[PDB]
Amino acid sequence: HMSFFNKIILIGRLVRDPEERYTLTPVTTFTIAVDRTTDFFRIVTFGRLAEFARTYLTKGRLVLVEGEMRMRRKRVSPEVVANVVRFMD
Amino acid sequence: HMSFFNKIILIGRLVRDPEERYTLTPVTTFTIAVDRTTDFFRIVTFGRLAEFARTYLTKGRLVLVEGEMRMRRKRVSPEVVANVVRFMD
Repeated sequence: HMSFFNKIILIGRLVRDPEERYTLTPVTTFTIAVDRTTDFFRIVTFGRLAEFARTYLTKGRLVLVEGEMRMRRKRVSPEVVANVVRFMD
Repeated sequence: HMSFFNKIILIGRLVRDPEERYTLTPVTTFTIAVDRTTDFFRIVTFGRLAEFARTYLTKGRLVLVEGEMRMRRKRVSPEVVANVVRFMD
């Protein structure tokens, strides 16, 4: 329950290699190019998905990303907290 | 065809009344509160949907928004170009 919903699904290329970035643990970020001019999206992954991201994802590679569109303030910064990342190619 | 994909689906309240804003024609914008802290999203509508938006949408009202997440630069500004807006309440 809640009464709200936030879902984003993107398919794009990785335009550069993922950054592994362990918190407190594992966080991997990468930005994908989702062309329509292009839209660029910062993707964030956590835990095993962060782990999967860093040890398998590389630039150019085409991925599906499923997650939430975070509008994080305070100066509003848009990131996708991914719950799913699959290779497409 | 293309090889890319960009889909966003949000359900949130309108936190203020829509702005009708005719181009060249009809464009209506509004921002929804999609709480998880909240994420705020600028929604853009065009044509009959802009028309529908302005003449039917008001603050507080809970809507589904389906569309695309635009990352428009150049200083990157996130808007949802909606293809669908339904009342939920």
